[PDB]
Amino acid sequence: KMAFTLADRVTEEMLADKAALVVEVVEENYHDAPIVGIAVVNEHGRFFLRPETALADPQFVAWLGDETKKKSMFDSKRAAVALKWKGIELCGVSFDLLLAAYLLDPAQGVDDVAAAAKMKQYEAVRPDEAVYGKGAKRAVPDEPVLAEHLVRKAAAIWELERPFLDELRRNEQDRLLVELEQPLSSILAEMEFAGVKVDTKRLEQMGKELAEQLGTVEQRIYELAGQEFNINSPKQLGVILFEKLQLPVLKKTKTGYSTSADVLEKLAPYHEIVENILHYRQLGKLQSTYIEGLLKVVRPATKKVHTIFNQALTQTGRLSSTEPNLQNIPIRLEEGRKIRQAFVPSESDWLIFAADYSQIELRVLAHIAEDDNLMEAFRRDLDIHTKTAMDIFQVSEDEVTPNMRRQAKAVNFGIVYGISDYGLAQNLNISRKEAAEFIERYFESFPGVKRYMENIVQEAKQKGYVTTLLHRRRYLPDITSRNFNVRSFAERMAMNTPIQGSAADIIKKAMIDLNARLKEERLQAHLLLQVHDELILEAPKEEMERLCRLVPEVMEQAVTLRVPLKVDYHYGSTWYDAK
DNA sequence: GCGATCAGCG
DNA sequence: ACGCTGATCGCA
Ligand SMILES: [Ca+2]
Repeated sequence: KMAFTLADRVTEEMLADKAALVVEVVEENYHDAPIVGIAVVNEHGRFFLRPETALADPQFVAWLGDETKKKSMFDSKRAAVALKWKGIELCGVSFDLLLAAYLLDPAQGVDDVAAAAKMKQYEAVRPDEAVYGKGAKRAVPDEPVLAEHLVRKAAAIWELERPFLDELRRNEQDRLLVELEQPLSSILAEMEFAGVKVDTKRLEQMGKELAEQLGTVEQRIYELAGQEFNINSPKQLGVILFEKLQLPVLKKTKTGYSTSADVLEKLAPYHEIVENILHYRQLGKLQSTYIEGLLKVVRPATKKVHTIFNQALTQTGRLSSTEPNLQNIPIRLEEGRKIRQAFVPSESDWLIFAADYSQIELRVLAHIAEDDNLMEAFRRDLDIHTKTAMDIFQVSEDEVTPNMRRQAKAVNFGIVYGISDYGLAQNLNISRKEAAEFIERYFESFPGVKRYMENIVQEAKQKGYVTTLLHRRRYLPDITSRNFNVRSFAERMAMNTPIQGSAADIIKKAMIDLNARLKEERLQAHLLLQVHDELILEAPKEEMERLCRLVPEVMEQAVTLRVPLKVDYHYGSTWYDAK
């Protein structure tokens, strides 16, 4: 129904200096995945190319790698990475419809061309799920059906660039697309393709030791419970705790008794078994998610894991990381932290370098709220998390453990993002009356933060959305909801999203500036991971001293705020040691 | 497939 | 009854 040329060879009119390009990778994880078909739409017509002909054609490969031949695409990182796995470089992507839709409205959840096109009343393209099917039925359709689908997707991109750019421009987001998110997409593609090397010998030894400890603890649990059961069965775990042993019920779920860690910790005075259950779960989590789960996704020939950073998923502008998630590798308990010993440089005599913004969202908050006291604190480079731990636990600076400071961190963020006296009292195991007074004291020291929390909710009501420093946007329809509980969740989103989102904007700019600086200095150092406000690199040991000066400076100077930004950084033989 | 749970970032 | 996530697991 849509006209196109099913081409048998590449012709010069397919190699124009502006085109919509589709390089179709159907598998969810695009690492080392098949490219099933290619479509090109430009001024001269519409073309479908089989990958075996197009990607072996030297002129088509050259066109893909020529940055002066501009391509408009949807999810260009998926294409870039799949092409890297084919030994082909993609350059010249000047418009990514996925990132444009994400910026316009992240709540749309746009995950294919059809969903983006619907934002602009364009419906002459099918959803990918209607074409490929779902689950066990998923399959590449017959070539004529595939070709028309890929051509229709390219035609949609070709038509949709201008109205998406026009709305981006009206939102003050066109530079956010072109100078931040699209350059970041190329950097993430390099990081994902580079991967992180894993010490599978050490990981597997840890797993064998874990399984022994797990059985020991499992037996002591059966013995403390007087009987055996399925320690992961709620119905059975609930029976043991809250019926057999008759422990108090502090919380319910929609489905029954709650056994979350906060509940178990409050029951520790009543019975030894709850601490064993906690230890059992923590070891099991390491075993299932971080030993077995990681070994599953290691590529055996290179011993590398290749995450996918989802750049158009979170509602605040953060990235997320999937299969494996390398943004939640354990660190806080020593037993879990040892997992990071398995993350190693990819070459001999290279090292891992990790750099982290200090108290990033409080510094962003001080800038946006213009709170005199919070700005003065960071101008003094005070550690507000430590200062809050001193006050909470009534200790001196010297006595603050990493654990008190971790807890004080949740108090600081809890309060500025709208925690109630009830929530605070439950977190600190303190009186509700004390919790409320401490919150009141907190806002006496930082009245500008209070004013900002009030103003930003009003602004979200008037405008219908909130923005970040670099003009990311999040619509909050529920902020005028008549339902108190629904309105309240929206109000805490108005409080949090501009801060968490501006911190996401800053580190993204930092990554672009860092990559350019590393290229300027002709260093071999390169990014491996981003963990929200931390950057993890690897480099030859001979570059470490230059990186100690280069990286903190690039990160500190990415933006200029009313308070300084501050970067902590370490390096070492494994990720474990980069602290 | 979903809810609880828990690993991380703030 | 602070916010943003992803993986595993049992299923009340
Ligand atoms: Ca930090």
